[PDB]
Amino acid sequence: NLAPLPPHVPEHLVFDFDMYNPSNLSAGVQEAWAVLQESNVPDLVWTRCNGGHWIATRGQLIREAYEDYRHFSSECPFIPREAGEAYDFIPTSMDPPEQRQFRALANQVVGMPVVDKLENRIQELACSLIESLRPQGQCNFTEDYAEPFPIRIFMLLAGLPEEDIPHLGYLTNQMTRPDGSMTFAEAKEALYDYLIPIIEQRRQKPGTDAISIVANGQVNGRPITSDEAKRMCGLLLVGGLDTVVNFLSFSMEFLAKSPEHRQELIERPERIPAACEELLRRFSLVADGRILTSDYEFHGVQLKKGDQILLPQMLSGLDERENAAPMHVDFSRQKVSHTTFGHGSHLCAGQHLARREIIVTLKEWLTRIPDFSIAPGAQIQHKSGIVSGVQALPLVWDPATTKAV
Ligand code: HEM
Ligand SMILES: CC1(C)[C@@H]2CC[C@@]1(C)C(=O)C2
Ligand SMILES: [K+]
Ligand SMILES: [K+]
Repeated sequence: NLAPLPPHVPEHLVFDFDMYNPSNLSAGVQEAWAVLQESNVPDLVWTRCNGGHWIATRGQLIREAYEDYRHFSSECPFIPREAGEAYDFIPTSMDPPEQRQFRALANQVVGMPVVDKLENRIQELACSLIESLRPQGQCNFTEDYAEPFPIRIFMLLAGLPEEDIPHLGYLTNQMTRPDGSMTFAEAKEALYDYLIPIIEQRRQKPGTDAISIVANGQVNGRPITSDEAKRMCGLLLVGGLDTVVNFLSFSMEFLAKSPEHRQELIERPERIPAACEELLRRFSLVADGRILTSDYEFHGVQLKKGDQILLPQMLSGLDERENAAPMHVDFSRQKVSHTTFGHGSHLCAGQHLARREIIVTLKEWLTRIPDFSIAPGAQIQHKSGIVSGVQALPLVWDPATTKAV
């Protein structure tokens, strides 16, 4: 299902990669995307899939483009174009300098200070979920930990009821890995109709939750509007429910297959942060992009005003030009080069929360359940989109080899 090749695109640059269903998905999603970095593929290519768009395949190009917001605007950051145009989240649908005052407020609510605020709840919940699973000797990790652990901490941070998780998660999934059951526009308006009354309630009677803080915050000297508060809160939801949730499954799938990597962390837990970095590199999972604000020649390639370009955050750290043996997980890498949390002005505002959830998960899981594996004969299926994911991760273990703390 290819869109007609636009007249300005040389055919030697054509490579029909489908970011929502890559040909090589069975081998793993990161492997499926890494075909873009084989010798037969140029640095910057055009796919006719999903409406037609560019893809930069090298970390150097991806970083350069994310840095140069003048040519590569965030106004339409999603593929396909209908999704990008509908996408109005704050601050991600804005360029500098407009982005600035909204970013400060985002950081107030999901940045470092809030991690330090919630540290104990994060630790408490991980221990609680894991201890509860430990004597079963089995679990479906996606639904049993990967989802409830980060999502409940986010609902806690946002003061929203856990009753709304299955609903919210669904709409959020629709914006990252669409079912086809609803357009991006449908999903957004569903999420907005959920948020709107809550925000109004909380502008009238301010709480201490993230939503109250955003909705009563200040930008450009004035009160934030109800619409703006909604557009920021919408993004916070997506980040809360469809990032770390997916990442945790990739990591745990890997660890289920590598006993030596597990023991490495169990014996020297001070290496856990560096290991988190490496896993974030190897199992990077995000791919959005930008839109050309004008005709622009970029590394020898003529880009036209209005062209969309996908700038896969996932690819930079997999680029062999940035990391030798990129598909190998190596906790001792002197430098873990990646752009897993993005690059430029829109660098992830929630990355400290994310790292915290990852590091707590690694430590607390391996403490109690050091020895586990994927269920016998189970086939693990990855899914691809703006944020990549795992359909299910059946794990098994002998409870005799586990340990309560
Ligand atoms: C493994 C976990 C995560 C990954 C890989 C990730 C990745 C990213 C990336 C690549 C961007 C930049 C998008 C762009 O440049 O267009 C971004 C932005 C953002 N993310 Fe994260 N994210 C994660 C977790 C979270 C969490 C838990 C939150 C909490 C709500 C969050 C909140 C945000 C916000 C608010 C922005 C916008 C910052 C701005 O536009 O100035 N993220 N994220
Ligand atoms: C691309 C992202 C990972 C980043 C945070 C959530 C996400 C889906 C966005 O809309 C911005
Ligand atoms: K390439
Ligand atoms: K838009």
